[PDB]
Amino acid sequence: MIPTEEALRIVFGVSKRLPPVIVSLYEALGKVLAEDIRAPDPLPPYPASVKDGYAVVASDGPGEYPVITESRAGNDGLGVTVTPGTVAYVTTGGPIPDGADAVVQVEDTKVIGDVSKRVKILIQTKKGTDIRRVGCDIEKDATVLTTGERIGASEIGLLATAGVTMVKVYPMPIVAILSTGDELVEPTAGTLGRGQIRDSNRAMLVAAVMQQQCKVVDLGIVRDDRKELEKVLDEAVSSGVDIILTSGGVSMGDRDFVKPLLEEKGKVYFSKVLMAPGKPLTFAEIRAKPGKTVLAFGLPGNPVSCLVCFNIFVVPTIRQLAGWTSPHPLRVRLRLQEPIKSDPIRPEFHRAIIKWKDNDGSGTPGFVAESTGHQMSSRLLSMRSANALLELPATGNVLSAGSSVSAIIVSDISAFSID
Amino acid sequence: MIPTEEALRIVFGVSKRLPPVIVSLYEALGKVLAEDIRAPDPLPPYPASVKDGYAVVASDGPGEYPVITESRAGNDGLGVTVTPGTVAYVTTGGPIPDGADAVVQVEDTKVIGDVSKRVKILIQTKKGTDIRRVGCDIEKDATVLTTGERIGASEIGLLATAGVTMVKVYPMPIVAILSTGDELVEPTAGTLGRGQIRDSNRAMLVAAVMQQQCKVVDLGIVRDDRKELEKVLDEAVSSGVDIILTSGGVSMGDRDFVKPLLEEKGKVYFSKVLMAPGKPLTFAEIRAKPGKTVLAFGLPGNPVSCLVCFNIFVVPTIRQLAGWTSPHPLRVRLRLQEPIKSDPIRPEFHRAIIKWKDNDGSGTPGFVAESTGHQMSSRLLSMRSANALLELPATGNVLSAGSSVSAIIVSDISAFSID
Ligand SMILES: Nc1ncnc2c1ncn2[C@@H]1O[C@H](COP(=O)(O)O)[C@@H](O)[C@H]1O
Ligand SMILES: Nc1ncnc2c1ncn2[C@@H]1O[C@H](COP(=O)(O)O)[C@@H](O)[C@H]1O
Ligand SMILES: [Cl-]
Ligand SMILES: [Cl-]
Ligand SMILES: [Cl-]
Ligand SMILES: [Cl-]
Ligand SMILES: [Mg+2]
Ligand SMILES: [Mg+2]
Repeated sequence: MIPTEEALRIVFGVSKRLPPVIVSLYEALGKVLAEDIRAPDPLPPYPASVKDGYAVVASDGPGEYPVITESRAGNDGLGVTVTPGTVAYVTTGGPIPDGADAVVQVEDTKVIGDVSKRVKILIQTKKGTDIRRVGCDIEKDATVLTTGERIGASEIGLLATAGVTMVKVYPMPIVAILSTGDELVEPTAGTLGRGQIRDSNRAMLVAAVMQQQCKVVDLGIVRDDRKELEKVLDEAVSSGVDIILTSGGVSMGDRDFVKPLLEEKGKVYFSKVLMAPGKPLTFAEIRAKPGKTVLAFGLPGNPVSCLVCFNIFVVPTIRQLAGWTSPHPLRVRLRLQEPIKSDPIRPEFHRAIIKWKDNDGSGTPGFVAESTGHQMSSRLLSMRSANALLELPATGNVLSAGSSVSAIIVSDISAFSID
Repeated sequence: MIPTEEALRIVFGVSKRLPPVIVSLYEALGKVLAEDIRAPDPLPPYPASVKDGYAVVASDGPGEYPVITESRAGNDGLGVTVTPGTVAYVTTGGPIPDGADAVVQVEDTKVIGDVSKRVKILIQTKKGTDIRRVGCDIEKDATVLTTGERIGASEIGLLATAGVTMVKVYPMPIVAILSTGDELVEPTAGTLGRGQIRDSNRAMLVAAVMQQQCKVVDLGIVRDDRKELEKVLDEAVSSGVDIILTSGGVSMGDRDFVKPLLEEKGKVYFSKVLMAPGKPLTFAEIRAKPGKTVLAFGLPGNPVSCLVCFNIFVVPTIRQLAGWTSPHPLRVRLRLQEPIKSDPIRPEFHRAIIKWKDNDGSGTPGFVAESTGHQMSSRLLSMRSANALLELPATGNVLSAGSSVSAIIVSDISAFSID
């Protein structure tokens, strides 16, 4: 039985980034860049007006002038030179005609006469005003994105700016998932027979892996039969998946075949971890027959222990395989809203609902946590709406309301419900 | 020109939750529940062993006993009664045979004899030990999930536990997106002609809306022609979308037709907002001809202003339409890592890269922010890797390094890179 920090170190050490692939622009969203991106031309590639108004010779100053061209896009005003004593109409983003060196916004002008257009410039501007010189936003050949950078909406915008519609990225791993147990029935089952429960772990893990943006291979319910489980594991290993997640069949039962099968097919690095919830957690590395590595997590059957182990150990593995340079979860410090009794032996991943408050109970703003109630590993209601796992050290003491603890954030911080 | 708080209030007031729909279990992930979910049977539905070991009569105490049945699942041990002086083998989750009232884990036992199985119980247990009574995790008819609750991995697990594979939820809105401008070319363009730039806003917004888990209707580049834009807007309004996002054609240019077209087709509530970056932002409500409401955001053309307006105004609208009870973004308080000059008029949404530190500069842990550099609205590099918008009030003063500010978190807090 090893501590969680060592189990994490072992997993990190074995887990290797996947080979990069080439994807389309919209397929690159959420993925980590596997190449630098350089701008092939400047932004703007022509001197561009910041305003709707008139391009002028700054030294002319206030006065009445003829409008000699109109420039909004493309070739508008090509071959026209704005000489002293003339102006040109411009819209925001419109090319500045040759000879003009400043823009006066339309609010500081007035159109004069009926019909040959004439405008009155009402201010004394300065050379360069309200003009974006060539490459002022992005210089030609500048690096706009680098290897190891995750692609979000702004990064897609930068790729589109640079004319990149096919992108070299690190792919997401493909994850196979199965449930084990003679007591399991499908979640479509209505009336349950004696000694049956619905398989909840498989759908829970399919959803958890879909939230990590990975493809899922659903291998269904497997019975507590060594030959049957070996066949499904052999089929999973040869299918091309990168990660296998099983649940159950990893405790001390006489028909728990996941750990001995993983010892036979590959290298098991650990089967037990010092923590609450649970204890059994097998991690193995299997070589597929040519040729590649498959990581296997023999997750515990208890629904809570299953999802907590997915959150602490599988999520950083998915991220490492997908090329994340920072795969660890966000850890914050927070104050307890109620007292919690800590265990004298097992450090606990206590489920909580956390929120940011203007006063965290100490007079200054901060996160605060509410427990989800009873933490028994069989009680999936303790995971309901939990957006954090409080890291409670094994002291045996009651942590009073208002005391500060470390907390792992397990669900979208941008999706946090406000206080 | 109205303040951002009033523009937000107006948007919230007009935006209505979409009618609920029925979806499959995996389609319900990310969606908000539109019904309560009750457990049709208890969990566990039979007295279940917490351990792999032996079910006993607690009052028997330590001694040697015959093993009269084995119980792992289903009908194992049905019709067998564990009487005083007998025991039954059990695995975790296995049904407790009639007459047994406690479980002794296999570690506190030893098998005796060769071959008729016999076991030695090594401890004095207590009635109820290591048994999950019927409904101890979930009682029959208990409410396991409620209306207004967002479905994540644990909630999918609870739906599977309760045998619910078709779920009543609030759907995501469908969003139409178009770009405007005679200066635009597709992002596939190689060498640019004079006065052209690649359309970056459309792909940026398509990606931003895909991150909000909404279906996208890509309506492409529209030119600065009033009849052409009216036709594309009429087609968008009649297509069945809930939200329309345009960008550009909303400043003071003589070919900016988005605002006058939105005034003609529906009700425009505002066209200008007091903020930095930018200023133009049209919001309108259109009635589709029978019959439903379509919300239109005439977003600014400047890439930064376009994405910031999407983040502050469109994201809470998507969430309100999708039935979120808490659609506002997470706001935290943080310390500046560098000095920032605030504007004397326009309150700013200053882009920053924020991280949680053990020491935020004041001796206690907290978030800290680094500016992304120059904040010009034409500079999409200022959005690069920005996970927050610092809310800088319009004071005209320099906010020194170490001063605290309010910050809107705009990207996954669970995806935050650690310090
Ligand atoms: N799709 C787009 N991608 C990049 N820049 C744009 C886009 N649409 C408009 N712009 C720019 O945003 C600014 C304001 O646009 P407008 O409001 O149409 O004058 C101008 O500099 C435009 O060139
Ligand atoms: N797919 C599943 N869904 C819900 N509970 C499960 C699942 N698989 C195993 N369990 C339960 O988790 C506990 C430990 O499983 P095991 O390690 O197979 O003994 C037992 O109470 C099982 O009934
Ligand atoms: Cl039945
Ligand atoms: Cl436990
Ligand atoms: Cl060309
Ligand atoms: Cl601006
Ligand atoms: Mg089992
Ligand atoms: Mg335009």
